[PDB]
Amino acid sequence: MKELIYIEEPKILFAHGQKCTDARDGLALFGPLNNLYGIKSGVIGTKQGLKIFRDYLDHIQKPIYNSNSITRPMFPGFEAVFDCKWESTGITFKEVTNEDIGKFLYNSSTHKRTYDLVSLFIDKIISANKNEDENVDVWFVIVPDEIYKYCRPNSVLPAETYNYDAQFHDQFKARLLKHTIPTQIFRESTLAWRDFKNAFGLPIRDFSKIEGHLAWTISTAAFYKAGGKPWKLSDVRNGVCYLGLVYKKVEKSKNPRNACCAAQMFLDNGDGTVFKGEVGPWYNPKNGQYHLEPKEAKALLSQSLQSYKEQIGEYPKEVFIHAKTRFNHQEWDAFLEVTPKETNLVGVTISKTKPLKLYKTEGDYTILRGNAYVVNERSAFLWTVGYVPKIQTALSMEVPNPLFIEINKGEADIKQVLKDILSLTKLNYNACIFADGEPVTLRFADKIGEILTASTDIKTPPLAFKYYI
RNA sequence: UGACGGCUCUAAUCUAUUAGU
DNA sequence: CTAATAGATTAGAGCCGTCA
Ligand SMILES: [Mg+2]
Repeated sequence: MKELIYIEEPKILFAHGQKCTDARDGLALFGPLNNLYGIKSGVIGTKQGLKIFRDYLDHIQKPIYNSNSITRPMFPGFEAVFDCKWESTGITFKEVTNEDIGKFLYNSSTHKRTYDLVSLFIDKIISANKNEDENVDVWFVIVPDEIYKYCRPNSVLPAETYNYDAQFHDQFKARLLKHTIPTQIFRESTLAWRDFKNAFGLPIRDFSKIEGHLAWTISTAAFYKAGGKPWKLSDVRNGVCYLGLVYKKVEKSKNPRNACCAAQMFLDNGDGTVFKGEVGPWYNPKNGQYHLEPKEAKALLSQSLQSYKEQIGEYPKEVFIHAKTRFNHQEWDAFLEVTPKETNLVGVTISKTKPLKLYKTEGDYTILRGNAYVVNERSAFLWTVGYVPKIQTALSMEVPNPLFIEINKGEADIKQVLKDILSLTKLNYNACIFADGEPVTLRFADKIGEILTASTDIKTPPLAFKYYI
């Protein structure tokens, strides 16, 4: 017989200085942190896409209701929540004719057709940003569904074009990094989900009972990409810098090699949260070696410490390096010789590989979300997915898998590590959910690494997330 | 790519030992 | 260097479900 400890919910902060565990209820009752005046939208696409986008904007102005209110809270309309204006009147439209899309998607080569389509879509945006006077906050791209199915890694149709990955989204986001334009990509079937059907008279994707969830998610993404702040973490310890490292293989560049990208989070003076990336891949020619050479790791730590010191004035007292791999002595000894003496380096490995499952005896639901099984002083299991009493349901299906936390380097208290990891799961601005399954320091550093490796080398890429997600 | 979760098919790398070079 | 047996790790792709 073993013992399980339970970890309390972290709580997040909204307007008026109010707290709550659910983002939706906090946004509905108190509203966002900062105050935008309005969002001016630029749309690029066909006439069908423009009509669909205008219809969705008109649709999401009124209150929207879900089938089960307890599980998913209602959507009370955009302006009731966000206290700003985003209507179908600040739209500036740049038409893309259907002939171009038809004729470019004919070469039968994925690389050439993807490059041509991306260039066609981005040249108009570049021109409208350079040679025009109108102001656009977030650009909205509305791609037809018939090009989405063909621009994928493994896709077959039923000149510096080979240096890029054959995916529309990654290349599109990468090639606009040097102009710093926020963008949101939509599929025609995502907004006009009724009109696209199958052999039966039903939509392929049925949003009849989860329409409020889609409205919440789209509104939150559009409000974040316009330079807004919808919530923040209530309790973050001072003097603690959280880092996150992810390795992505740079496919098809003269050899099989792989890079590394990071993310960082801390609390700055003024009770603000600085959640921002750490960019510029650090490589190593070895194939399958998910590690860093000393020269490439000293630079990474120096960069992170310099950033924190520049924003704060003093070095961090504690630095936690979360990762999904295991460090070695060769690279960890590269650490600790650029780190000062008044700073604690803790390297924590997070994985979801070990197959443990817990079942309730004489019941029908799953285990709580706070439960943790402490194996040792350097090892534990934490359930980040499970039954949440507030929404009266679980965050997954079947029986969820635990997250295996293992203190790899340094010394730390495993309970505090679990508390910080659980608190790091409430900052998913790409989503409007109760909580996420893994820390976002490992997810946003993965999105940035996925975008950065689908283009040629670009000097000093932006750090802000709004240009990536 | 509006999110998230759960599965499946695949490919490397390392360590140990053996063997033709 | 090449070719097999294992254990213990890693990163990629692709498909399905979300309510009652
Ligand atoms: Mg997004």
